[PDB]
Amino acid sequence: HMLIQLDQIGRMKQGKTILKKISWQIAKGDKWILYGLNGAGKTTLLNILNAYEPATSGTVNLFGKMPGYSAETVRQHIGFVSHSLLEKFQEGERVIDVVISGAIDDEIRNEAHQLLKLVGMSAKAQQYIGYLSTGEKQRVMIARALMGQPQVLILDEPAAGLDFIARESLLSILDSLSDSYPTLAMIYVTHFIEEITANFSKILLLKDGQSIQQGAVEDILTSENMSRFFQKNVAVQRWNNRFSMAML
Amino acid sequence: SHMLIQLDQIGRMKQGKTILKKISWQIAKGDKWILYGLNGAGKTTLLNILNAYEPATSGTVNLFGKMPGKVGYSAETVRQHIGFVSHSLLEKFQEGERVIDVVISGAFKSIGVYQDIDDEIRNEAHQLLKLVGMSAKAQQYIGYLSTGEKQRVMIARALMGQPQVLILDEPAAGLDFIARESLLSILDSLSDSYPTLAMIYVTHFIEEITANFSKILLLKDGQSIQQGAVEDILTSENMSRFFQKNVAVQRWNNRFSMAML
Repeated sequence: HMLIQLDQIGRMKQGKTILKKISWQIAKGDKWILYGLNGAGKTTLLNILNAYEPATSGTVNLFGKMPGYSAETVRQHIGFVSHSLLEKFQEGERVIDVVISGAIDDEIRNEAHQLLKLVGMSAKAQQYIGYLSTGEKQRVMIARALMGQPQVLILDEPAAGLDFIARESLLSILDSLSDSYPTLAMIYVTHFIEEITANFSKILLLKDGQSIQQGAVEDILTSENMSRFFQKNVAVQRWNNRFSMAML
Repeated sequence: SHMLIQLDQIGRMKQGKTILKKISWQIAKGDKWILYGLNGAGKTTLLNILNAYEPATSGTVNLFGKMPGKVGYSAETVRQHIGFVSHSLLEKFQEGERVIDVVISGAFKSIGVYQDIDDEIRNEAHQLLKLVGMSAKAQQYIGYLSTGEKQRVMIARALMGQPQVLILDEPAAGLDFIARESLLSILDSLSDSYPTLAMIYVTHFIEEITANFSKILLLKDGQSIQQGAVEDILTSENMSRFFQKNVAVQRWNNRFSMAML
């Protein structure tokens, strides 16, 4: 059931502490929010999970593999959606081909077509990715990420730049994917609790490279807890199965 | 005049296509406006008309008592009345420029380049830095600043020469919760400090609308769908009709929340 286990891991660079005493367990079916301000160390933590950067201390177990092993193998278990990857594609590539590249035969092409249906992008399968909105491109990237049959889908601020309609479209797709793939784990990295859907039930609060709280979203996301987290008076409400947060 | 900008049924067409259609909009001293719409709604094109970067193709435009192309009309003169904060503006500044010097350059729009920067002008820049919470970093290279801090410096710069309108083009883009709230708190402070200053806050998130912003224009596909009091317009029923999708809106702790249903 366990996919990723970090036990009291640390990350240092040039004498500076980047991450400190992080313990994190990600199991099949888990839907996690990774939350923190800009500068909190979220990206460094993702670099550890994706095996781009090593922990300097603690123990890292990625899908049964520990350093001391190959990063390439670890990454075959992970579907990673980030802004850097959206830019590796060129205007003139067809959507279907961009998805295919996430894996060529009739079954691989069929797998790409089914995933496009799941992300609501079937009508634009033959289109040049150049013609798509940012929202549409992010959904294509999600289908591409799922092609390599991963055990964890990691979304690094996937709703950045999206308006309300585009954001909710993407969020609804994640709810759909979770229905089709119950055992798929997801990590959704964000600065805005307004993006947290009922599907995402677990949260890790990251501040200055440290895990402050982790557990159930419903227990952790409170005015009291977020006020402590920020050291500023904030109000949190759950209303219509979504969260809002007001600075007071 | 208390009347700053008057657009009467303006249109904008480009290469045979309708970009903006039938926009009427009156901005008066002290007005604090939200300009709200999805990506692609035409918000930037509308800002271009207000800033005299692009002309209207129909209707009438009155920008600070000047109409194209009557006596005294000049795009440059229109812009002297406007403080404009936008992403394109920020990164024309280089990392090695001092914060104080960057704010000082806001004056040159209204005074030209010959006039000596005196104690009165430096006084003005330093006072504006205080207002935006950036005094401590006056002597710092703008390159060492956070995105949120950079935005605050741009606001200070925009307010040099006492514009009549402050226009903020999606100023919270890329900011985390604390940086966003710091920016919004500054705008609230500026509104109390300068109650006659009109402001236009362009956004696609209702969560960014503070209590001091009391008026809103809803833009969809180049058209003004509704405009009026935020309390009246930001409701579940109105926003559901705007999107053609079932949404719920609430005002809670002097801020708005909106949930997809």
